[PDB]
Amino acid sequence: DDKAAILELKTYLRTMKSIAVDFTQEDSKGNIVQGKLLISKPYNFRCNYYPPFPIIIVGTKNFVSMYDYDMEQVSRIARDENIFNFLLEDNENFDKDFVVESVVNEKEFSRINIYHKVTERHSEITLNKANKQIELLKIFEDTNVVTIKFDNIVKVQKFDEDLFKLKNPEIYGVPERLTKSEIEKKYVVS
Ligand SMILES: [Cl-]
Ligand SMILES: [Cl-]
Repeated sequence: DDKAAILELKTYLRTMKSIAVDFTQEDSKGNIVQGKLLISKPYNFRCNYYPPFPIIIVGTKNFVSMYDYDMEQVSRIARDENIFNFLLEDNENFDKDFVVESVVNEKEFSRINIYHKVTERHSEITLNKANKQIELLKIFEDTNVVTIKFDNIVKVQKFDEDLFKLKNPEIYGVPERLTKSEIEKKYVVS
């Protein structure tokens, strides 16, 4: 078995603890959106879609929530409806949580098909072997495929803590809306 794929995949999970990613997201429903994804393992992440895509997703150890500016709505995201679940996975937990369905290797790219043992959600991961980075992530939700393209990955040395907070808008008001430049102003690169 091409077990090296898990090794490479595991390596990424161990070394990408604190990153910011410029990404493009495409779906079967026609949406195309760009955004900034901040990951601060063990549990914290912020998916900051750029305008006009009115959604911010903030995940912490206690909660994973979504805010829709257009709907003025706060929601909670089930692990089965979290497309960023693999990126938070600890390597030690990989074998407990995922099973590799298949591996395909072409030139510098390696495509790994995996499935979550609990949520049974299938996903496809593209690995760039030259720089050992994830380039494409595909999530299969019944009749919809969500594709996340990793346009740029940078390591972060310190995050503004409030980037991983989503305060009750009913009490503390609407969360700050951040553009690409605005969000880059609130964390320090390595
Ligand atoms: Cl998953
Ligand atoms: Cl979405």
